[PDB]
Amino acid sequence: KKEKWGIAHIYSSFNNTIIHITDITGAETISRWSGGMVVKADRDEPSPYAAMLAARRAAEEALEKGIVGVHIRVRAPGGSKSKTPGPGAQAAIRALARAGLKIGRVEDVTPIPHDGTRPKGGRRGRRV
RNA sequence: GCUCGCUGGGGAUACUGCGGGCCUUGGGACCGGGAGAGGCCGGGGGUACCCCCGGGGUAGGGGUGAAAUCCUAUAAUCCCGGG
Repeated sequence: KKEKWGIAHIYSSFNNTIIHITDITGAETISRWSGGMVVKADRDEPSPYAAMLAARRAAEEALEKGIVGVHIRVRAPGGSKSKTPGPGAQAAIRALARAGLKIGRVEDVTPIPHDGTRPKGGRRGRRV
């Protein structure tokens, strides 16, 4: 068939967003970009704007490297942490769409525990 | 009348006590088909989390209302193959 398809792993949280493009197997990295080096203040890294910028940069790198199609994999921290993706997940996906990348299957691979470890914060939780 | 009562006799047998007899309603015993995170012992699993090694890859990661401490160039966050 001769089409180079990859996988875009999106790590979305309430503090930062990471976009990482890799080959079909996932063992070879193509482009890794996040909001930390795109924005300046720590409060704007998880912003959808920073998500769009980082996803766009990763898309340009992948296109120059010779990637046309990609399968999305959204991921929240999961485990004992939050189970909900951050604001910069759909923004990153649509930025990848805008940059000129074909999008195949879209899935959430957040690690869900089957009554695993104890979450942080104590029994009373955070009281701010 | 009071000394809250004691004592010698006679009568009663509904009730209570005592002795005997006859029952099953309360409660126990037993059989039948089922229900349940009731308890103990043994054997096989679920992802998740943490660590270690081998590859990919650069400069960030984390965290907050905002920051900082902290981890990171001895190759971090993140992805993959394994223990």
